[PDB]
Amino acid sequence: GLSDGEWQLVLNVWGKVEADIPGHGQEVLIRLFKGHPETLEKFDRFKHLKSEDEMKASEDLKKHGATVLTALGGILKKKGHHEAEIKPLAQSHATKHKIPVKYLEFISEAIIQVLQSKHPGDFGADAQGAMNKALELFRKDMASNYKEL
Ligand code: HEM
Repeated sequence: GLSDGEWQLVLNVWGKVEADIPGHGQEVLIRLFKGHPETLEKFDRFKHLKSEDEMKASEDLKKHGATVLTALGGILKKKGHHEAEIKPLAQSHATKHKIPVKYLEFISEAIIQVLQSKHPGDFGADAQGAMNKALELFRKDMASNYKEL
């Protein structure tokens, strides 16, 4: 897992994200949808958004971006003991939204990229290493919960 020092790096960086959740969330979704168009197909909600420029202008996309990062923040703040937060998310994402684990890898990469872009000093090698481990743990535990369902 992660050391307390590593968790501390993660949560300090996350505090910077919390300053502008909608801005960060919108950019994560844009990178996801543009980088991997197959992911946009899982969202009937955003079916009319056909370009990066349209995505950037959509208040609704920004709103959902905020929802995603708020939920992720809740999980991160529980450090290594996050089963209660992961369970319902695994349930909805497996059974209703039908989200493969690969797509969780894609959104993890998008998150890292956005953090690099918005926080070039603060999000250095050590912070990036720790955040990568934290997102890997999230993915592994989502995947494990998928199997229990
Ligand atoms: C960081 C990882 C993610 C988090 C924290 C997250 C969080 C959430 C939350 C809290 C909701 C609303 C409640 C629910 O239905 O579960 C939601 C809905 C949804 N999620 Fe995710 N999600 C993540 C990744 C993904 C990915 C990668 C996809 C698809 C590629 C996806 C597809 C969807 C869809 C289609 C909905 C319903 C949206 C709507 O029609 O309003 N999720 N997600």
